[PDB]
Amino acid sequence: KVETHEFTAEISQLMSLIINTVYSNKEIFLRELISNASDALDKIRYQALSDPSQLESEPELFIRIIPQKDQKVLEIRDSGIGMTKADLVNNLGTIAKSGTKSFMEALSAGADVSMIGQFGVGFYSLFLVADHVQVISKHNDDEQYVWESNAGGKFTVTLDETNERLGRGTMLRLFLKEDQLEYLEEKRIKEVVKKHSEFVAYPIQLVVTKEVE
Ligand SMILES: CCNC(=O)c1cc2c(-c3cc(OCCN4CCCC4)c(Cl)cc3Cl)nc(N)nc2s1
Repeated sequence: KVETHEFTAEISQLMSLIINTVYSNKEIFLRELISNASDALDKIRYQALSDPSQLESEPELFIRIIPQKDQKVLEIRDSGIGMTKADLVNNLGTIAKSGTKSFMEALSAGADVSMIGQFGVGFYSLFLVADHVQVISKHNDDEQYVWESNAGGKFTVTLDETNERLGRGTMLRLFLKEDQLEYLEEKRIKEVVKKHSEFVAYPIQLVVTKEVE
């Protein structure tokens, strides 16, 4: 059951700008997504202070990076508060019009792409390294859904009947560009995490697949 929706024009504009920029420090995308994951974890932790039962859907609080070399996909999963179906339509491709507009003005004046997070739209930095993204999300008291975009003007939201269950949280599935496959490598991922994400309150877990020999 696939619903199609249109991006707020300014958000479409930003995605095209980012997916085409030739910027040289693309590794900062990972800091931005980890930062979004930390913030989502802050929110479920806030609710859990009043109501500890909110954690029961996924009791471990974590950020997990899962390279899928077979698929040329990098996944970033958290057990944060997550997003309902309405959130996915709204937060993504509607809200943040204001931040996208200001960021684009700053870019024209010379701003570093790396200050995207200061306008609240660092999520879209993923298009530095990916040409296609799926956002899978599960909020307490709603079903699991998949939001999907290819940096054009349309996105879809679907009940998720094909991915592992998240329990609670969000998983971004980045379909990496052919020149950015370095971010599937354990050594590269560790470098970037250690450089740019030292002060994160939650464990950052790296899933690595090794042959037994
Ligand atoms: C509905 C309550 N939960 C949320 O809004 C969440 C938003 C996210 C996000 C997120 C945040 C995002 O925005 C960051 C916050 N800014 C948005 C507007 C100003 C602040 C964007 Cl544009 C996209 C996404 Cl997928 N990422 C992740 N990993 N988890 C959550 S949970």
